Parts: sequence; structure tokens; C-alpha cells
Amino acid sequence: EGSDAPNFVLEDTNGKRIELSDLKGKGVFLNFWGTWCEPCKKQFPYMANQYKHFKSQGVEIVAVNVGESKIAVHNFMKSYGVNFPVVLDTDRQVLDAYDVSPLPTTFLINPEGKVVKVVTGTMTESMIHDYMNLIKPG
Repeated sequence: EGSDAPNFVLEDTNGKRIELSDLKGKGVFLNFWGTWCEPCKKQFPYMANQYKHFKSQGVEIVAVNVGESKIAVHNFMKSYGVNFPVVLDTDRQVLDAYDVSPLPTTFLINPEGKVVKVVTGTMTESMIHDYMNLIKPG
């Protein structure tokens, strides 16, 4: 759209305070997910591999888990090779702020804090790569 991404503050799995507006200057691949979401099992390892490249190119991932316990979320991260920030939307406030319907949904947010594209359903590693390029600082 080019619309303003709603700001939010959540904690990551180790207690790190992450506020979306502090990531201006970086692309944010904002991925709403749950451990029961089948596509996330294949998308997570693609995202981890791509992050190896993109983290130093100024694209951040914030993988917003929707409402699940730390133990289940940590277990999923171990299972699927997660090396990127995962935050806990424990009471669905951020999911609701983004008006998210199906999971997974990814918002591609550019370095200015604007939503440039919203994607739902399945995506391959090539698509993820291309998506991250859309939001990297120029």
C-alpha cells in the first residue's frame, strides 16, 4: 500500500524489548505465525538461510508468534533452525492491530516504516529472497 505500519512493542523469546519504530532504517520482514501452521515449517528454514545474507544488508525479521507458550515456540525454533528474532504476541494485540486473518501472513515493511506488500499462504525461498530485496535500504 505504502501505508504506515502500526507501531508495537513485544518481547522476544529471551525477554528482549523490540519496538517496531526503532527498526526504521532497516527493512522489516514482519511474519505472523503459529507452530501449528504447516507452511511455517518450510518457510522458517528458508527465512533462516536468507537472514544469513540479509541481516548485514539491513533487513530484519520479526517473526510474531500468535498467542503460544514460550516452551512450544522455543521447541519450534529448535526444530526449524531459527536464527532470527521471534516475539510473543501473547494476547493477540499486535495480530489485531495488523487486522491479520489467515496465518501465516507477512507484512513487508520498508526502511521508512511503510507496508509495501502483504503476503499470505505459501512462499518459497526465492520468493522470500525477492521479498527481502523489496525492503532493503537503497
